[PDB]
Amino acid sequence: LDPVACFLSWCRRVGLELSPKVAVSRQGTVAGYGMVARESVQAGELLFVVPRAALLSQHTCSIGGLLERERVALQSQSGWVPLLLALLHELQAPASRWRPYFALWPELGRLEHPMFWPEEERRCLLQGTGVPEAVEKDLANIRSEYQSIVLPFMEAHPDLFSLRVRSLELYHQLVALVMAYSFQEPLEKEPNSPVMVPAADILNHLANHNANLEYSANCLRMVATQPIPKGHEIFNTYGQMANWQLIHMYGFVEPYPDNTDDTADIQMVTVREAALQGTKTEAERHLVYERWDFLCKLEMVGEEGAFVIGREEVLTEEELTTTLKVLCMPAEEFRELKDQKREEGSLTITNIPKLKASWRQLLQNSVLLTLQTYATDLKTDQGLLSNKEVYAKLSWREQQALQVRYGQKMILHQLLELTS
Ligand SMILES: C[S@@+](CC[C@H](N)C(=O)[O-])C[C@H]1O[C@@H](n2cnc3c(N)ncnc32)[C@H](O)[C@@H]1O
Repeated sequence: LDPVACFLSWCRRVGLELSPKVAVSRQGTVAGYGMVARESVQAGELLFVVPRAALLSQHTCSIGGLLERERVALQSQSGWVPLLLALLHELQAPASRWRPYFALWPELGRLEHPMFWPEEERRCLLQGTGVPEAVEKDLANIRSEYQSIVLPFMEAHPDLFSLRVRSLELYHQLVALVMAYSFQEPLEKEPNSPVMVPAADILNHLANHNANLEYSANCLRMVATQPIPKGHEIFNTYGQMANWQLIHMYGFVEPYPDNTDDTADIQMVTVREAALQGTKTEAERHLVYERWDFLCKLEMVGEEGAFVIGREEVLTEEELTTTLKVLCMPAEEFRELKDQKREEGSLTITNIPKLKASWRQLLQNSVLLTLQTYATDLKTDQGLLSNKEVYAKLSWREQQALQVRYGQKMILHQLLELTS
């Protein structure tokens, strides 16, 4: 209302140009602020432009010099500490150049990320989805960074970081904010740090989106990808995001069947386990491990990775195909490979039942094992979803979690049907 007008004046001040066809709004959006079409917009049409000088990053912030100098000491797994420090500084700086931009940020105490749920609820509602494991990894990293890197830096520079921002609670919130708002510019292999992009981060997300961002030398442009009728919300794409990633990083899910990009994971070692099951002799077991190490050699599998299965097609396509091939090939043929190019081809809803029986059997057994990692079967979740009055009675978190589990189990059951 007031903050929106103030933000738009700031836009004018920093050269951020919005098309007259778009409006920043809180009415009729899927969530909080969003952008709507004042007038019908056509595909290819420029929606807005953001000068690179208006981005908020470790480089444009007022302590960019100090941060760059100390880059080595600020390294971490995420690579997000300098941006986080940039944010913590600007937030406590009396004359921050981005104040009107911050004014549109969500209430930091009300973020919906599962990292903010009680651990029991998280573990209970999201078992098997990959979220609980990702979150505990996040919390571990956050913890080490804070005590060994961030807090000491802030304390080494009292003038640049006031007391009110030396807060673990705040640090957690800002990590979540970066996860859900920041943009990472593609390279061209030292990946670009994430940056905050004003205006662009007003747009909500859909798998079926109608806008996307383009990078240029001097600016970022948000452009329409489909026509957008008058009064309709303008949706960016945050990526090809499965529900488990949306809930983890953004604190929301798309209800079924909306998320055409949804996926399920089969752990790579679970396929190995399935292969071992069918073995009888300890000598058969080791040929399996032999096959496995050859696949690790080829960098097609790894002890900690997962194959990724989409609704219509496998995403980790060559990895899975190459694994199935190598695991099911005659012992003889495998000798000639360990001595003397990877496997091509797609794996889709239509292709999979035409694969060799042995590949299908291996895939089938790995899927059964994956489905066993969840607390309940598909039928239970399908029951909660089919009856809308029962669904409506679940808490918000339970609804979100059910959508993650359901999306994943449906994909896995589809694959179960396809592999007979
Ligand atoms: C880049 S911000 C988008 C602007 C945001 N609506 C706001 O008011 O600040 C990303 C956040 O918006 C929300 N969001 C984006 N798309 C959504 C969707 N399709 N459904 C529900 N929430 C969504 C989530 O809270 C997510 O963390």
